Amino acid sequence: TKEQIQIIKDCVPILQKNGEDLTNEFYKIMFNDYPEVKPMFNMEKQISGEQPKALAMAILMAAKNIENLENMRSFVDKVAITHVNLGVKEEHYPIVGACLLKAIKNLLNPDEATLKAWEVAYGKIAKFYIDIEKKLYDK
Ligand code: HEM
Ligand SMILES: [C-]#N
Repeated sequence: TKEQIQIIKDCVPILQKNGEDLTNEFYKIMFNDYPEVKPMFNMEKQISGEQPKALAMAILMAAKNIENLENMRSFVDKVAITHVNLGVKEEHYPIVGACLLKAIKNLLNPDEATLKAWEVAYGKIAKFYIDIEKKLYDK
């Protein structure tokens, strides 16, 4: 519980320094393996680096608040509008997780404890987004 939290915090600086590189790799993997999701995204925003930076910043936001995701509620609330408007479903979250974890393995080449810590954190972060979005879809 505590060791895993610290590993996620330790990764904040890594993401501050090369987060965009991680997310560039994430979108490469996802668009290659799951081309069906590509049209949901604006390619202009990929080419400019804006969306890679935005995702990296959202991951940073989650890592910073990993002990209490409620402290990113006002942030996630806003991202949820984009996701719901574009038809992001609960079932897309495992796709993102698989591609993100692979990107992490590729670029950070972490130890198993770090990989495990991100697998766990992602599940929690995804659940936070899913639950807010579910309300939007149903409310
Ligand atoms: C926990 C995982 C995720 C995080 C942290 C995340 C974060 C973000 C952020 C910060 C944005 C920028 C838009 C805004 O701020 O309103 C965004 C946009 C978007 N997200 Fe996600 N997202 C996640 C999962 C997903 C999933 C599962 C999908 C489904 C394919 C997805 C599809 C999109 C699309 C299509 C956009 C619009 C991008 C564009 O305008 O080009 N995201 N996401
Ligand atoms: C969302 N990327």
